[PDB]
Amino acid sequence: MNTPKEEFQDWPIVRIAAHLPDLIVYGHFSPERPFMDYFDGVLMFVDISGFTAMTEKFSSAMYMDRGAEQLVEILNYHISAIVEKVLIFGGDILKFAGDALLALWRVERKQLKNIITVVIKCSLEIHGLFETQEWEEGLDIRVKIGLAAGHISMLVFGDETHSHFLVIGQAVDDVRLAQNMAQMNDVILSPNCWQLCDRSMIEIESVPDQRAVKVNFLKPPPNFNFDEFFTKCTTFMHYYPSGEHKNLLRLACTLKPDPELEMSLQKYVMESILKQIDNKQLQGYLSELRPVTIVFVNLMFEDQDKAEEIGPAIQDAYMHITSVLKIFQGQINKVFMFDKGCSFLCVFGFPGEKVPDELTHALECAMDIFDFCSQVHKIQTVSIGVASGIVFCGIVGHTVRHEYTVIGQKVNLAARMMMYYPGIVTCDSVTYNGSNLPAYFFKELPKKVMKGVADSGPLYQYWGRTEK
Ligand SMILES: Cc1n[nH]cc1-c1ccc(F)cc1
Ligand SMILES: [Cl-]
Repeated sequence: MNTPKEEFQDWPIVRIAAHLPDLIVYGHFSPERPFMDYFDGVLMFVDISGFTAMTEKFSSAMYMDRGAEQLVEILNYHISAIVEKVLIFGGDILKFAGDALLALWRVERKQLKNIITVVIKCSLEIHGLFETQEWEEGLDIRVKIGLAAGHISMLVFGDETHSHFLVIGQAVDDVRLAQNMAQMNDVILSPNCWQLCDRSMIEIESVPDQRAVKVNFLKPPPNFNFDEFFTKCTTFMHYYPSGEHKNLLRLACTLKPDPELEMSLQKYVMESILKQIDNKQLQGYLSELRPVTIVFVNLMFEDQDKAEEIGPAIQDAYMHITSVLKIFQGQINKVFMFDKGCSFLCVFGFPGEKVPDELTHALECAMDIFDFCSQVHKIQTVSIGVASGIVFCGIVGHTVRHEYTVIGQKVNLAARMMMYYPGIVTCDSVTYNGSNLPAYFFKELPKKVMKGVADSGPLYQYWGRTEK
């Protein structure tokens, strides 16, 4: 009797699972919104820092109308190799944001020390991928890595149709601080990561005026064998592909159809992505250089450390944000923590979602979100940056682990505006000029020097309809 091999694994549920971490795929949590959960882990924040001198160059006549296609191809080539490294070393990629990603090794406290060693080896191996690498004949392309460790809270919020999750807490804020101390080729350890790590393994140098450390070397003891040590470490990794599935990058590739699980997983994924997953849209339709308006919403909390307070506040803000965005077919593309503030990357004019007067509407939506969230219990400050122009849209990452993302100078500008101009709604010159709304709706702002942005152009506050 024949025994044909190679099981089917290309189900819709498996395609949806590529867009999600194991944290969600295998999460099995309660129906309530918000849901909060508490654990320990190691975080890795990887930034690709060459990928700016190419995005706006991919929008040039050089690329002959295939700018977005060439951009996503070369980015995915490089990001895919980082993803395979994280997955093989047992990490869970939480989220992609442009040419950057956050990964998690979740583990019980007693295993943090050994898991840190695994995450350090992974990090140096990621740097090794880029040792003699270039984008074009002249531009290097290297990464910066921040590592943090300790207590981590997960927040899941949303409504009956949409879900979003966030990691929160001091380790999360730590990994961002560690990452932006990093220079090209660095691995920076947060102060608590350094306090928790196996110091007999790792040669460090001090970071001036910082308690965070830079890794110089991983110098193993005489009888140390990384492969055997890694094997011992997989004992504590719930979902590490093993045995029969030792050849897979993710246990999620083995997901079987399950209507209840699929209903729950699809809530995290945009409808245009689901349409492609269902073979009802061309697989390449979402890769594009596209004019859009970014509405970047930051919420700062009265107690920035009180996870139990911030959960309901984010839930309340989200409930109103989603209802305002729906009206103009605007989308939440990402949510993440930024200076212990909750940030919503909102996008107007996505594929099949472009509607006229996009600019007037992004501004009125921003103000609507601003007025409501300002009155949300425990929200201390609302800040909104609005910028409009050509941005890259596309699915970024590896075949087994990828997310739809936006990349471009206007994305970074809206993010810098909400941080540098807190407590107000700001917009760039494109939005101001193209709103045609009368000038007295705006206030022209002092020019601030903003990290990463070279000549923002004139910036404005959206003052609104009245003097009050
Ligand atoms: C999210 C995201 N997707 N693409 C770019 C970003 C980003 C995130 C934070 C930030 F400060 C500036 C840009
Ligand atoms: Cl997050």
